[PDB]
Amino acid sequence: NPIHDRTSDYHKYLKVKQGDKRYIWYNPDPKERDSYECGEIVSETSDSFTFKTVDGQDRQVKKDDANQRNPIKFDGVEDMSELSYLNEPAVFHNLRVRYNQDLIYTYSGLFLVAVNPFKRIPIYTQEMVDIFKGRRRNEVAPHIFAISDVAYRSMLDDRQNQSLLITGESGAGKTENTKKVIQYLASVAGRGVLEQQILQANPILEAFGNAKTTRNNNSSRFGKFIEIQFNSAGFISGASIQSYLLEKSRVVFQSETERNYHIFYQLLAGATAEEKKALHLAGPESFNYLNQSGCVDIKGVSDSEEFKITRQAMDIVGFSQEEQMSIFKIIAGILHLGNIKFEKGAGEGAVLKDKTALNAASTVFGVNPSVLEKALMEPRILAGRDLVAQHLNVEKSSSSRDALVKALYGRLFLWLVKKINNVLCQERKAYFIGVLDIYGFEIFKVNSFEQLCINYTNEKLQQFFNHHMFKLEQEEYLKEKINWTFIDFGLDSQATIDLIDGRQPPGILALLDEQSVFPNATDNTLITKLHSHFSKKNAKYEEPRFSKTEFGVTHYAGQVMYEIQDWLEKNKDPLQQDLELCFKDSSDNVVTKLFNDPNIASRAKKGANFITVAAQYKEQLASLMATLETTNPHFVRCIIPNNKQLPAKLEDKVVLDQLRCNGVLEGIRITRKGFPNRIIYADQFRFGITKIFFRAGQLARI
Ligand SMILES: Nc1ncnc2c1ncn2[C@@H]1O[C@H](COP(=O)(O)OP(=O)(O)O)[C@@H](O)[C@H]1O
Ligand code: BEF
Ligand SMILES: [Mg+2]
Repeated sequence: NPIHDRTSDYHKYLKVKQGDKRYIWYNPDPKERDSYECGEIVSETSDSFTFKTVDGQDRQVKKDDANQRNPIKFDGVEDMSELSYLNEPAVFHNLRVRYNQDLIYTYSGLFLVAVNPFKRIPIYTQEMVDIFKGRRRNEVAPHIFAISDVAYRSMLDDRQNQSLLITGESGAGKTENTKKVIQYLASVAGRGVLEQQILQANPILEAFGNAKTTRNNNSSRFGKFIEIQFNSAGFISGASIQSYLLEKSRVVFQSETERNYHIFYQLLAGATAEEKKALHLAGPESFNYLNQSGCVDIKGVSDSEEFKITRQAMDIVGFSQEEQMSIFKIIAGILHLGNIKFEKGAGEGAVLKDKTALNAASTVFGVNPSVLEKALMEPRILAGRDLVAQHLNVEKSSSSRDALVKALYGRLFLWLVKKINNVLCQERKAYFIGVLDIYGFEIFKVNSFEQLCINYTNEKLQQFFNHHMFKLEQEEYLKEKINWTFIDFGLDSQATIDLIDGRQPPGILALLDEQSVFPNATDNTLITKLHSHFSKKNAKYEEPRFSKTEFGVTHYAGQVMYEIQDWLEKNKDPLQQDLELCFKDSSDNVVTKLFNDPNIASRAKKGANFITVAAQYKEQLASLMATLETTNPHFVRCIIPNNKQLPAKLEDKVVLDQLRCNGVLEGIRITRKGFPNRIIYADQFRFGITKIFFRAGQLARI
């Protein structure tokens, strides 16, 4: 048995190795508050300590300001709830002592904390999977597999659906830990053909949905909620996937050093000679949508080998050979569309001198090139009562072409997800475990509409955590008749949530919708309206001193400033009707579905027109939260060690910044209020029915 055998790989890679006066943490330099050393207390007054620094000098500190150091026997503890002192340096210290020993997982009350190693650690083999089967949390070391098993056993024992919510910043480890949860469940609860199809769905969605960014070589540019479905006996019976917030803008623009979606590079590197001539392909350097960032490859990645893996995955899930060729025709067609060069004609209207790129796109898509040309440059628009062809200039022709491209890619992604769900999903499941892998709360140099949607999502998810914690504590105090009072910290989030999504008074999204669905609005009328409603009037909003295009929201994790440019266009997401008509006539069996199937081609109906993008997202998030409220949740907080993608480099400011805003420091302290330590009679106070409660510090003195 590996857990009692001290020679096992389990002991080597997952445990602190087992063999056969007063101190504080202080800053040598007060201008670097996250850099600490150890000092020894040598005397005291009623309100201060005097201690010796590392170089042997005397310094004084107030007793209320002092960060006391825990007894050294606690350095490396598996759950930080055991520590006497929970100040900032003490919590960071325990996480660092563990990281120094390649121990990346640590508990902190309800949280599993996971620090990215940026190297391979051999703790995810089938042999490691087998160790965690049926073990309680306090019976085995911290691990993503441990919380997965606890969720599975709770499903079987309590007959209740479960969820695992995995969060953190870009590059922190959300997607890798999600993959390990699915791996674990497929093993412990699997047979099989179905199980392989669930696992093989992942490379398909990562090829079309992930890309290299400055923060992560395999960054997710969408969110996902994966439901693993089980029969009443506890075996896997199906799965379903929901997708959120795909970054369609990446198809047409990438910042310096980043890439487009992986699939474009996979097709160009991996296609055969026959496929290349049939699709009119060349290298990535010959396509505008791939030749502007200065990066066409990723270190350690072979795009041709990845193309094989993508095609094998498509075969296993069950896409036909004709379906696969049509998918690649759409990817090729998008590249050709990006090479169309609009130029100024005799007047202000655009012309197309060379027809090569237009004809190549038209051939692969199966559309009429003369019809497509007129739809791009001379679309018929309703002006008053007249339907009239309007000759667009170079800027507007190019923007319309970009709109076509983004619509083709977004609709293709939806179709891929729907086809996967057709294979995997069941009408009759008994129970489920859901895993959420979505963008974390983050602040960038520019935050726009998509980032507001992300940070709004995380505001609701943090409220959900705080309300859960409140209910657990309330249950235990009222089950012991201990008549002590405390507040639900979930209530503290409601002001920010209402500022964003409220109806009356109207919030930010409601005002955006009002400006979008009637005429005469601009980005200036929009920002002006937001300030009119909220500046010096809502305590969670700020109008800037100088900027005319930005506004501030006070979130749980701090203030974020957002910009307004293009929000009206983003909320409507327009595409010319003559372009819709052109592609509705396609001879291709997949393209025809992207334009003729209303479940893919259109958002939902609202009034005499359609719902906006913001209203669609509010509804999508509300549906997700309703599902989560029916489950028993589990929480994983992923932490990135530095901003250089390097191992063995745990940077004090990078990590402490995350701990101050990811809820770890605030949460572990909240459970010290009142009476944290409880123990049955057999094993400063208020008497209960079966246990002895005790305020902070009392049990440690005993
Ligand atoms: N537990 C881990 N072991 C080894 N490498 C990891 C681990 N977790 C994260 N990675 C490394 O970090 C990268 C980014 O992780 P990822 O899960 O894609 O981040 P997120 O989904 O939070 O943006 C991975 O591609 C991998 O190189
Ligand atoms: F880049 Be990760 F997927 F947030
Ligand atoms: Mg990810």
